[PDB]
Amino acid sequence: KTITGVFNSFDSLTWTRSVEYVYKGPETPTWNAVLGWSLNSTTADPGDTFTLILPCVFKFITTQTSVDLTADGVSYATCDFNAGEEFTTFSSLSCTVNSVSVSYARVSGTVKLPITFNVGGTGSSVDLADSKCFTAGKNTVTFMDGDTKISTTVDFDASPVSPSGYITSSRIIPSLNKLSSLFVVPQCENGYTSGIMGFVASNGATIDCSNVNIGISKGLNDWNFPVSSESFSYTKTCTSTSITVEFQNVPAGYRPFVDAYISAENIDKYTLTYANEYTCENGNTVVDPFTLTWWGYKNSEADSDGDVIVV
Repeated sequence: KTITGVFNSFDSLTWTRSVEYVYKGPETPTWNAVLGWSLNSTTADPGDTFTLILPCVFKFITTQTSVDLTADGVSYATCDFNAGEEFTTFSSLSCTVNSVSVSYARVSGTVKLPITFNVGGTGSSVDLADSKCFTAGKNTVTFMDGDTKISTTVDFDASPVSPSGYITSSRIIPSLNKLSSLFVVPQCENGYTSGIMGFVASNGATIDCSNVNIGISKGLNDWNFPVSSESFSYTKTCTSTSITVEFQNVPAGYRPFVDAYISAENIDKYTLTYANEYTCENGNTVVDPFTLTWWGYKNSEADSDGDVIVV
């Protein structure tokens, strides 16, 4: 049977500052959620299942496929990771109660979950919906186990990047071994007469034209991500090495953007060249191309006990 209410508290949510990562953004690795759980052997049997819901969580930052609910060296349950990614706005754990060698009436413990939150990234239905998940500063993060809501407070820093200029972002989608990559045109106060937005991939990256989004968004969220996407006047061309969108007559209040999936020979190293041309309405054409090299810190099934890599 499926049981609910196993997870019963949200104990802490804290961000781990590393060398690669600078500020406590919601999408920045790594957030650690400590959750409380309790099992009662009169209402839970070995093989029964239960799930934890993580609204607004893109993925788990781990090489493991599962995490156990353990206390004092005993594994009471095994919980498989199911990242939301671009498929659902939430991630989850699907858990199974384990048989144990002790007999308990009631047992309780905690589990630590390494996560990043989803506050936008692409024009997909998933990312647009999660773009409204949080605002800058203090938030309440709520997870659910059936009808049980468990929550805690956290403080999320806004992006340090100004929203006025061009915006770029890329994010690994672990289950696909792809990245999404986003470009938002610099802001024009009075709409745009015209523009060319997009990027050309090199250094072993190619563009996946079957997963692109082109839209105008009514402004950007606290992390510079599209919050809406409407159609508008543009033509596009997508090839294995470039996506190029030429647009016309976009109204004031809106930001054109373009995003695509990227297949990289090395998911941790690739280079994009961005065309970045735009002519604000009443104004003259700006041509400001630039190049970025994107660096990643994803690990291949590391883990962590008995698997090691030959040189």
